[PDB]
Amino acid sequence: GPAVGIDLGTTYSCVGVFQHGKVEIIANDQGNRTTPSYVAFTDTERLIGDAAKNQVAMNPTNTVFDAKRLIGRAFDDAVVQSDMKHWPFMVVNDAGAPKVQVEYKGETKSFYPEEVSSMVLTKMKEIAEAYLGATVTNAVVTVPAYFNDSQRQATKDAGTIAGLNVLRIINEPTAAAIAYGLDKAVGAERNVLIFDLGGGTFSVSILTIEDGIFEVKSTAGDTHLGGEDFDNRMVNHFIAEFKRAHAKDISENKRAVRRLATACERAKRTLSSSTQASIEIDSLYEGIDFYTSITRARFEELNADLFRGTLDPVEKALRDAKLDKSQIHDIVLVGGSTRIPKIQKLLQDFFNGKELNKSINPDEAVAYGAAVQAAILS
Ligand SMILES: Nc1ncnc2c1ncn2[C@@H]1O[C@H](COP(=O)(O)OP(=O)(O)O)[C@@H](O)[C@H]1O
Ligand SMILES: [Cl-]
Ligand SMILES: [Cl-]
Ligand SMILES: [K+]
Ligand SMILES: [K+]
Ligand SMILES: [Mg+2]
Repeated sequence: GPAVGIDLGTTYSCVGVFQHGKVEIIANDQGNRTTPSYVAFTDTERLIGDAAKNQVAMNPTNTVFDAKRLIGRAFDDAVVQSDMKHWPFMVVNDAGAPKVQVEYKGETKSFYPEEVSSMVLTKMKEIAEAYLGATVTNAVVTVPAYFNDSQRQATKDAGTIAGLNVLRIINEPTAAAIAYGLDKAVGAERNVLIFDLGGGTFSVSILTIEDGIFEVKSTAGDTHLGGEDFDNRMVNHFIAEFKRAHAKDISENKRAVRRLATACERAKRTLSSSTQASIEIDSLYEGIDFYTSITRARFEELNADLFRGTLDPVEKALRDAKLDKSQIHDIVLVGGSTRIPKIQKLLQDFFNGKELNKSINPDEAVAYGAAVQAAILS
């Protein structure tokens, strides 16, 4: 005690603690309220979180991410086989179970998805401990509503391995609803829609709540649609631009491309608050610095189809839950990408002006709710 709530995300993780009737989303050593779900291995050290993602551009082969896409799955799993082709790191088969293989201290090593995730959870545990100044043992860890028993078990084992006593594994959409106090009873059932657009995945969940009891009515989405896909649309736009100004194509320079992606990710976040953003990279390619800018309008155009497409899963979820737009009582935004003004307009317009629950940072909502539940179960 106190117990913490941890959002073990696909690309970022977040930890919160409920004290004095208030949730505190804890900042890490670098002052960030969310931490990259990354782990890197080098000749001399093991890096986790910011430290790991900061050097991803120079060490692509031994920097692991997306462990959540593998957790709880068999090697023969069709999604595992498809995802592997896209990762810069190796995934090997050990007795039918996937393991990421990397070089660490000059030796080849392999880790199960739950081991990689235990490293991320340990980082989150220490982040909470640095803030509380006390040991953290109990925690509630969240998982996507569609996770099966094996995936839930593997996520719980990741916690155990990190030295945490997992009080319970709860669904991400439910945690988000708890963050907004939507689990209080005041009569009949309420239908809540969770629009979750993160860095790597997208999901829409319709829940029915009555007497503090949740019932997942339907789920929809795209496990391969996230903010990183919006960053890629920007990267290509600028590769084309750097090519025009300098008659040089940087596409085959993996590092330059990853560094440009990072600059775009940062510009994108700025565009959610401002109408323009400046990109300034020193020595991008062959010593040439890239100093340019991009407007919100242009950013939105480069992603118009992807943004608009988020509405299909919304219609399907409603259809499968056998509900009409009008029957949705609350709409909750989760995922850092839901901070994009154009996405809020699309969703809002689709729901004919209905207001969105968005006062809690979308990329913090899951951790926020998990922290509340952790205190309750504690
Ligand atoms: N202010 C923002 N505007 C636009 N996108 C954001 C903002 N903040 C975070 N994001 C995006 O949210 C994504 C990842 O964070 P979330 O917190 O969404 O992580 P996860 O993918 O693990 O659920 C990234 O694509 C990131 O760029
Ligand atoms: Cl840290
Ligand atoms: Cl629009
Ligand atoms: K997250
Ligand atoms: K998501
Ligand atoms: Mg998420």
